[PDB]
Amino acid sequence: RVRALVYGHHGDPAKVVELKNLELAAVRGSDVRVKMLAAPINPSDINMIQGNYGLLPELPAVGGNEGVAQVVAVGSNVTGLKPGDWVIPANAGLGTWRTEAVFSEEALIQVPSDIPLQSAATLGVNPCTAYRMLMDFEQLQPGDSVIQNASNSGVGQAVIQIAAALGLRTINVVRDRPDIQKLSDRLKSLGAEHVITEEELRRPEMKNFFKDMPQPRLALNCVGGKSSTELLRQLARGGTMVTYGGMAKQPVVASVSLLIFKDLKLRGFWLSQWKKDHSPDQFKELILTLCDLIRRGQLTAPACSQVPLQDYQSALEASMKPFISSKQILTMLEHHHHHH
Amino acid sequence: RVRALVYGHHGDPAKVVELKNLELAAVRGSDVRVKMLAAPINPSDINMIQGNYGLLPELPAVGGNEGVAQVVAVGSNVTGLKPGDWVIPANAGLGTWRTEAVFSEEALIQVPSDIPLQSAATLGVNPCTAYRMLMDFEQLQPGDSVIQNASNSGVGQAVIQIAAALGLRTINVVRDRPDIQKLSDRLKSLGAEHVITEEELRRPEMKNFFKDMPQPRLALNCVGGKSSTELLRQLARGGTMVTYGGMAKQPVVASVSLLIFKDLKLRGFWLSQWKKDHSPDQFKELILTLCDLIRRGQLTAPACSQVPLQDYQSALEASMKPFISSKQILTMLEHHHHHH
Ligand SMILES: [Cl-]
Ligand SMILES: [Cl-]
Ligand SMILES: [Cl-]
Ligand SMILES: [Cl-]
Ligand SMILES: [Cl-]
Ligand SMILES: [Cl-]
Ligand SMILES: [Cl-]
Repeated sequence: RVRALVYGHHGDPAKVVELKNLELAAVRGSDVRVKMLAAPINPSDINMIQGNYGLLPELPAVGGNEGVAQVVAVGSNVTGLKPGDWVIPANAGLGTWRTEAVFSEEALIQVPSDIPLQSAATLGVNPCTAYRMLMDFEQLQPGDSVIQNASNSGVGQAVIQIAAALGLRTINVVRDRPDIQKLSDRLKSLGAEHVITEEELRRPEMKNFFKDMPQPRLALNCVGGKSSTELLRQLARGGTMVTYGGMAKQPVVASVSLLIFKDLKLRGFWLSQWKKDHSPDQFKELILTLCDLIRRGQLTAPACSQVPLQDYQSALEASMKPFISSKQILTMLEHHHHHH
Repeated sequence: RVRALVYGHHGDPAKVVELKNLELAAVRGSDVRVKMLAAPINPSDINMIQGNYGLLPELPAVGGNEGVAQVVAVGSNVTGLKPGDWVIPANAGLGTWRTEAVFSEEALIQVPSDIPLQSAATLGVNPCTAYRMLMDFEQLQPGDSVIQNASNSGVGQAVIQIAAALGLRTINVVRDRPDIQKLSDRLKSLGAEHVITEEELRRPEMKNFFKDMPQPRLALNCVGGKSSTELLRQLARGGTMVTYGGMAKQPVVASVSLLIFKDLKLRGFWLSQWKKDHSPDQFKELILTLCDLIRRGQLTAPACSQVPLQDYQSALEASMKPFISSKQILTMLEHHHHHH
């Protein structure tokens, strides 16, 4: 009776993902039966399906790496999860775009159920990525600056909020658009100090434009090409640019002068590798940290369009969009307002 | 009575460098009068004159940053240099392409005069750069591998020798040429384990071609563009590519997959900054290290064309060449064999 979004081959998700009926496994001693409640469509999910990603589950595969589920049944040896608990995947690759599944308890992390459901559904990827990038590369103190691009993305909005919660001052690059003023005010209300366009970023002058803030030692990039070079250019001598997303045909470009004379560092960050390298308990501590930020009103989930699993086609469609209408989240529960 | 190579404006060294007659300063309390013996033409010297470099001495300026000189006279307060001592600049910017000069003793580092003159003349830049890059980024142990490009360059040959002296195993990329076999044997006799072309490097297969050696954790780059990407591709997960030279129009290009999934690091190295950041004593210790490698027969100076200061025009000409005939060194002493 399980309904799932399964791809049999790599390609355009719009074309290769289909809604199939699977049957449930048996609940072994250390297994957990879950009912998925919600699961976002994230760039990494799209890349997995397209076949350009560092982790590519065996085909045919279930789409999605992130989501929150409710524990329904547990195996005879399990003492640390109970019916009713909320859980999220311990790492990528699990396949979250479905109604029900049976997972080893070690594959799951309990999340408090007092936070909003949509927050739990999106806690495990974007906020974790943001927090990790802010902590793991440069030691930042209150008053220090951070610059990033794609600032309106899931990670970008989480960086704004978490950076603000850390007392950091953000310069947030976005793409040029007609409703820039509205976007700017919105990001500022999440805590952004300044919001600038890629066009502004490219100006020679702009490097020393915001006189009343320190040069950033950390830059967060997911765009690449010339844009990534312009982000680099904004760094203080010895600073680091961390790349956490992008495209195959838009490599990161670093001028020889910036590497040599400005002693800049280029790094990557991959949350799945972090999770692989660390214990479930260490990931749980990160989750609890973020849960506290949520309860303290220091982190809130972005604007989301809830789409029933059945209408997944339109949800995929929307997340492909260059200027993404609004984040898409697949929901397996009926809400107070029906969505046809 | 001083003869010097002086540029009044930035441009093609072939065009903007001229041989002028200067007069000597007075020897103050902490000053030293030196007679230059030899000075190489290095890429950094060319970049200074072209006006694309991180350090650009005030114009009109004397060409050259490297050389060895003999101390002739010293100021009344100097107790640590004596007539007859060999000296080299403590850092870049000094102006070494001339017959005589007066320098603050703090601007100079004594070098033992038991090593060959041409070695002393070239010790301060290329071997230092090689050694520093091998030590300062990845902790390499005997048996570990290093990959580099422009392996036939001054730095490249020094890396081969110093890496060999450290018990490291080198993969040495060079440009495709008709006399590749000869070049390969030559680099192997300096200690290179393998010598491959840029063409070979670009082959997908070649990444796991040398079965009997470990993947390198360190890559040394001075080429940029696609070549730099192909060098990166050879690194072990978590490895570092250090860039120490290149051109403005050939930035380093790093694919998103390599940064993210392979967790590669890109860095720069600038010897002048190292020297600025460290004490003269720390630079002297590096020099003594390299002097020991020389006396131990573990480091030898590359093949050099000695050119009198007067014939500097042809020396500049030769060092511009894409495939540099052979390294050019300006000499201020007559040798056993006259050079018209
Ligand atoms: Cl952007
Ligand atoms: Cl602003
Ligand atoms: Cl680093
Ligand atoms: Cl993940
Ligand atoms: Cl090469
Ligand atoms: Cl070989
Ligand atoms: Cl130097």
